[PDB]
Amino acid sequence: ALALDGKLRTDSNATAAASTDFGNITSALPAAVLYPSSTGDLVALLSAANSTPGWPYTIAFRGRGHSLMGQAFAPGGVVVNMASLGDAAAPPRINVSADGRYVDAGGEQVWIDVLRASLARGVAPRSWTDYLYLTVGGTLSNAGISGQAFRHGPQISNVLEMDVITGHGEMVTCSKQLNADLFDAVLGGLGQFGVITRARIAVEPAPARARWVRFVYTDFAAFSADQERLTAPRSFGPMSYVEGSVFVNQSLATDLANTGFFTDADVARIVALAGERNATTVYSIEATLNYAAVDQELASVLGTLSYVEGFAFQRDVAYAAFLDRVHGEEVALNKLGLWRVPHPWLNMFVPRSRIADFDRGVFKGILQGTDIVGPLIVYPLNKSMWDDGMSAATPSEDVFYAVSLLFSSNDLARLQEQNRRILRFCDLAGIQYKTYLARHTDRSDWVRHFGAAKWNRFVEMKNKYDPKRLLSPGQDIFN
Ligand SMILES: *Cc1cc2c(cc1C)nc1c(=O)[nH]c(=O)nc-1n2C[C@H](O)[C@H](O)[C@H](O)COP(=O)(O)OP(=O)(O)OC[C@H]1O[C@@H](n2cnc3c(N)ncnc32)[C@H](O)[C@@H]1O
Ligand SMILES: *[C@@H]1O[C@H](CO)[C@@H](O[C@@H]2O[C@H](CO)[C@@H](O)[C@H](O)[C@H]2NC(C)=O)[C@H](O)[C@H]1NC(C)=O
Ligand SMILES: *[C@@H]1O[C@H](CO)[C@@H](O)[C@H](O)[C@H]1NC(C)=O
Ligand SMILES: *[C@@H]1O[C@H](CO)[C@@H](O)[C@H](O)[C@H]1NC(C)=O
Ligand SMILES: *[C@@H]1O[C@H](CO)[C@@H](O)[C@H](O)[C@H]1NC(C)=O
Repeated sequence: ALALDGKLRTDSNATAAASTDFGNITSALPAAVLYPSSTGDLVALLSAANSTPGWPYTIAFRGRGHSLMGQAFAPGGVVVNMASLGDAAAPPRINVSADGRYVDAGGEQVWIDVLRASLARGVAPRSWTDYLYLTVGGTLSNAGISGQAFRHGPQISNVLEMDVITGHGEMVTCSKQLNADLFDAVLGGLGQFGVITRARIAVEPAPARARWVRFVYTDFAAFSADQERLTAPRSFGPMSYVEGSVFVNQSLATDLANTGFFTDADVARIVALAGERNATTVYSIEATLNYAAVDQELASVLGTLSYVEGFAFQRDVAYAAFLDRVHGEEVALNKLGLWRVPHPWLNMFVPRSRIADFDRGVFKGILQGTDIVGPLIVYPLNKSMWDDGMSAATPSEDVFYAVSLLFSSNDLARLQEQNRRILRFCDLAGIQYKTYLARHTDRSDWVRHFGAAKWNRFVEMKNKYDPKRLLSPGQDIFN
C-alpha cells in the first residue's frame, strides 16, 4: 500500500543513503526506507507494526543522520526518512504562535529553519546547540546543549508539549499536564518510545546583536573557577552564553587558528604567552552578551575575572550570525575534504568535584604530544535547570561539565584506542561521569548510565509504549 504510493522504498540507493551517518565509523543496511508525506503515513507504519503478529522490522527515525555510532540505523529494518515530512509547501511545518510566546515545529525540521521562522516574528528559542543543522526530534531525543544551557537548561527543558506517535501506532499529545509519563520518557528518551512529529518550543524576544568574547588562561584552576563564576545562580549573571576550549601544546597554533575567532596576529600573541610560561595547555573562555552601555556592562563582568591581562579578544556580530557560526566552518572544511571524515567523538558530563582531576589525566596527560584536529570543549552546566524526571541522565552534583572532545580522523584506530584510554582513566579514578551522544553495547553499561531507579522507569515506559522493542534499535538498549 505504502510502496505502491512510492513511500516505502527498497531500492539500493535509498537503503544505502540510510545506512551511514556523520560518525562515518559504523554502517548498517536497512531493508526499506519510508518517505512519509504526512504524519498519517507514520501512523500507518506504526499501526501496522503494532497490529501484525510476526512483524519483521525494527524502525528508526532518521533526522539528518548526525548520530556518531549508528543510533539512526535499523539493521534489516525500516528507516523513516523524517525530512520527507517537510517536502510539501503547504501546510507550514513551523508555526510561531499568534502571541509569539512559542513556536510549533515539525520533528523533522532543522533548528536553523526554526531560527529563521522565529526571527521573522521577532522571537527566538532560548536554548540551542552549537550546530544548527540538526532536527528538533533528534536533539530532543538526546538533550540539546550549548552555552545557554547553564541558565535556560538544555533544549528538553524548553518544550511545552509534543505530538508523539507511540510504538502502538497511537498519536498522542503530551505535556506536563497531559500524558506526562510519555512527555518525560520521550525527552532524552533516545527514540525508544515513539516519534516526535511536533514539538512546542519556548521562545523569547530576539536580541539583535551579540558581543562575543574569548578570554585566555594558562591556569586550569583560574579558567574553571571563572567559568563557574559566570554561570553561577544569583536568576543568573549578565552573560548569555558561556563555553570553553582546551588547546594542547603540540597543536597550539593550528588549533587556535581553527577556532575562526583569532587572527594570525592574535594566535602569535597566545603562542608567545604559552612559550614564556612553559604551558603545556592553554584554555579559553568563550562568552557572549546579547543586546556604550554594552561596553560598561562587559567591563564590569570582566573585572570579576582572572584571565591573563591583554588576552580578552572581542567580536561584535548579529545574533543570527553568532548562532549559525559553525555553518561557515562546515562549508570551509568540506571544500578541503576535511568534513566528511570519521568522527570518533567523545562526549561526557563530568562532575565539578572531579574536573581538575580530569584535566590532569586527560588534557595534561593522555592528549599531550598528539596532533589534535577538532575542538576540545569544556564548560559547566547547572543541574537545577535539568528535569531529572525526564529520560536524560546527568551526574548527581549541582554543577557538572560538558566535555566534548571532537576528534576528526591508522589514525582512526589510534583515536578509538585513545578514547578507550580516557574512559579507563575515568573509571580507575572513580569519576562518576555520564556519557552523552554515545550508545552502549550491553545491559550493565546502560543500567549504569541511567542508574537503578531511572532504568526501572525507562523499562516501565518501554513496556507501555514500545512492547515489541522495535524503535531506534541502533541505541542498543533493548536490541
Ligand atoms: C553532526 C553533529 C552533531 C551535533 C553537533 C554538531 C555536529 C556537526 N553539535 C551538537 C551540540 O552542540 N549540542 C548537542 O546537544 N548536540 C550536538 N550534536 C549531536 C546531535 O544532537 C545528535 O546527532 C542528535 O542525534 C541529532 O541529530 P539528528 O537530528 O540528525 O538525529 P539522528 O542522528 O538522525 O537520530 C538520532 C536518534 O534520535 C532518533 N530520532 C530522530 N528523530 C526523531 C524523532 N522525530 N522522534 C523520536 N526520535 C527521533 C533516531 O531514531 C536516533 O535514535
Ligand atoms: C502550522 O499551522 C497550520 C495551520 O495553518 C497547520 O496546518 C494544518 O494541519 C492539519 C494537520 O496536519 C491539516 O489537517 C490542515 O489541513 C492544515 N491546515 C491548513 C490551514 O493548511 C500545520 O499543521 C501547522 N504545523 C505544525 C507543525 O504544527
Ligand atoms: C565513510 O565515508 C567514506 C567516504 O569518505 C566512505 O567510503 C565509507 O564507506 C564511510 N564509512 C562508513 C562506515 O560510513
Ligand atoms: C495495537 O494492536 C492491538 C492488538 O494487540 C490492537 O488491539 C490495537 O487496536 C492496536 N492499536 C493500533 C492503534 O493499531
Ligand atoms: C610545545 O611543543 C613544541 C613542539 O612543537 C616544543 O618545542 C615545546 O618545547 C613544547 N612546549 C612545552 C612547554 O611542552
